[PDB]
Amino acid sequence: NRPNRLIVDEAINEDNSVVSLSQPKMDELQLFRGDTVLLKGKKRREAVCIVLSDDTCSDEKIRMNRVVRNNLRVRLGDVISIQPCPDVKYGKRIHVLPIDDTVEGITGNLFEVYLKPYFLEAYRPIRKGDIFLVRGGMRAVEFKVVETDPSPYCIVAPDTVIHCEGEPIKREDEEESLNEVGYDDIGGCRKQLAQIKEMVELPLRHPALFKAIGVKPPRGILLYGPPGTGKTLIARAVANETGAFFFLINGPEIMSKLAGESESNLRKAFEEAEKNAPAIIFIDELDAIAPKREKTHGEVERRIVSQLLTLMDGLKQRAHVIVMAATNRPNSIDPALRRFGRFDREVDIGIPDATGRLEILQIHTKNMKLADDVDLEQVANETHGHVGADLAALCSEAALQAIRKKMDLIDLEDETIDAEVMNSLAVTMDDFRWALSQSNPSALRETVVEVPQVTWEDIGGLEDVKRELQELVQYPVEHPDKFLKFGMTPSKGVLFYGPPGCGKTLLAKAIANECQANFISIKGPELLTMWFGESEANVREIFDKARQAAPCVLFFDELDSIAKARGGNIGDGGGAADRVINQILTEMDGMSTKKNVFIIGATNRPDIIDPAILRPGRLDQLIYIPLPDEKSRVAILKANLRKSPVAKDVDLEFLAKMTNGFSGADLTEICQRACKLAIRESIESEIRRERERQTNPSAMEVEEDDPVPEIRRDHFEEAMRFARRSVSDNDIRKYEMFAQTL
Amino acid sequence: LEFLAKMTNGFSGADLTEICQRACKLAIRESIESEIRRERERQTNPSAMEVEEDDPVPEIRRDHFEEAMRFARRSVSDNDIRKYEMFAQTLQQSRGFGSFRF
Repeated sequence: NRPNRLIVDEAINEDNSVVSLSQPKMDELQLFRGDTVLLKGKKRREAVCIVLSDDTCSDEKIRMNRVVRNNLRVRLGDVISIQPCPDVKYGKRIHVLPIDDTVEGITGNLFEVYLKPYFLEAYRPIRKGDIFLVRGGMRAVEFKVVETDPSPYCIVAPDTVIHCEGEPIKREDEEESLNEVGYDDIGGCRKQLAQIKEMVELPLRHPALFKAIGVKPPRGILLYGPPGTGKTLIARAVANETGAFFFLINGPEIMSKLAGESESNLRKAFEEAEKNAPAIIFIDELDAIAPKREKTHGEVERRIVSQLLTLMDGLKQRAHVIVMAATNRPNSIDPALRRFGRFDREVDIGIPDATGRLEILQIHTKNMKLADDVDLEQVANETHGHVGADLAALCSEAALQAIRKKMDLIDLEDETIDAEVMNSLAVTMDDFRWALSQSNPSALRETVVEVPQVTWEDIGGLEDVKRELQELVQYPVEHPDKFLKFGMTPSKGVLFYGPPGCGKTLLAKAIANECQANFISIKGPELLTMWFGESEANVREIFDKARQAAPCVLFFDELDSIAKARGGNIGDGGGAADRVINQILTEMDGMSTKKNVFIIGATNRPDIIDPAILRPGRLDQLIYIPLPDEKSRVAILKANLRKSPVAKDVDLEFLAKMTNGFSGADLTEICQRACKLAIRESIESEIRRERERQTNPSAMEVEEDDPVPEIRRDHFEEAMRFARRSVSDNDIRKYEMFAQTL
Repeated sequence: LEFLAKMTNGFSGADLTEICQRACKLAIRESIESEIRRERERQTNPSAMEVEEDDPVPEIRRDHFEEAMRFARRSVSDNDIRKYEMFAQTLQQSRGFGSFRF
């Protein structure tokens, strides 16, 4: 049909019960008097109402009726097109079971009252499955059979009221049992849900495609990744919408112990579905029944893993009843992915973003009145990194806490809890936010959903550094043909100068967060001075890490520290040192050439770390990402003092000019020392004042928040005099000249 | 290429590869997609030029290559390698014999 969807408005006819059949229904199709436009529904649902229509009188282009829309569960503006439907059955005689809920709670014989209105004025034709309006229960009747041995399509007479099974339906049929909190815009991931639906359909509705492709031994979908979340309970509202098949209900599996019988029934179900068309019934307690090499180091867990491998390698692509995401424990999942079915493909899982939080908030608002002016954008922003079951659970808890607080503050609510009082005392957006802050998501941290050690603005300046990072991001995505016709991409590796704590790791993390990347923030003497021998060992470890986490920007900062100047040319130690140096040269001369392995080293001198790479020998282009020069030490000290207690007169420019030779963290140490000295002075003054007050009730008091509530400029100058400047002026000029001449 | 060969004067093959890589990097950096498209950045026009530039090599002229070469070393120890090859050749000549065909 059409690729752009629309929404269907209300019916043109004012009366909802007047659902006039369209002229096209009787024109394109031979719509007789006893049949109307048969509406297709979800999970193999179909309903047609016998109503006489006059196409020659008035062809009203009205929309669907409200009752018809509710019964058929027709989407708003769905493309009403006739396509091949191979999942429709037929029958001869059926038993029209009455509603069990209407029988209970009715005074006297409810069957006599039900049959009184069933024969005449029942609003139901002569067929099985007709729902009738009942008083009480406040629930819908829509049940899906996971695997029914019999068929669901058969005609039934209305004059014979057949007895039901006697079991009332307590569960809310319209809703879904699983995915209670794990609900996002498309159920977590649109791509993953689409892939699951396609696997469920094509393997069950297009067996010819599988036969021509020849993948018979393929199991199906056994996903991982989203383990432990409400994605563990993501079976319903995705399979409930997809529905379930019939036949081959289950094995007996009733011994309550099932030592080897659990494996026997599992193998039988795996083999039975390979030649049948049963539904993919999600395994209840899938991790519990199948330890999957996670529970015990004995035989049960390994046996579970092996049985999972056999089932994934022993089931055809017809049912694929495999738990996804959290199938087994995340640490040791079942071998259903290790065997056929997920051994070559991953799951397109959507990350927890503000979209999932907003969808959960919308679902909650539809379910209950959160607030009159609930800031769902604020809720989504506060739980942007946490979306899914955690976000919905936290929002529900916050709303419940806010509503409870509002009800308690409104009155005692111990004699007559007014429904208007509770609904009006909605969970205020501020109150809900406060309760959510008091609450927590399932994840240990909501900020752990991104890779960001430092903000892009936290790294002061970095103008040419950010320029180089953006160029690397773009020319590889913008103009990759420009690089290809131009040859190869530029070499990596920066050489910073000055003191340590230059922010190279911080700037790299800032860029990676701005690039939504997990930069491999490498340490110092952790690649060259490798602990497993020569530098080649750590180089290969980093290569494997970058290949498994591409792009993992191997931020091998502090090349001067990376070398660590091992030395020791005596006996076998000299051999080890020479091997380490040669391995470092080899890694710098060919390594994992992907994942943007940029090593922003520290350049204490021209030969302090790898003079050959410092010369244009190893690096064809020693691309040092220049940063804009700022008094970032002054700004950092200002932020720290704001975090502490220094105010009033602060000759920050007058003092920072004395030692301008800083590398961000260089002057921060002096600031920290001055802050510590000021805090010690304040504590001493407080102790002296307390002693004076103890000696005499009115002797002394506290001057301010600190003995020096302003900047302890005297203490700062005293610390500076006790310490020394970072470098001399002649040495600084020589270093600047050396950097410029290169 | 003839001018490049004449300027090479039998420069080192590794040095030649390094010079080629340096010229390639200079061209890639000097690329209009890396320069002009960023320059306008779709402010009033998508790129600083209405039409794209040529291949990055065009036109990294003899100036860019000469600048790279002045930056390039190409400084193989001619005396040492010459002595090594000469010693090997002298040994090989001392190793050879006549035809000795009956």
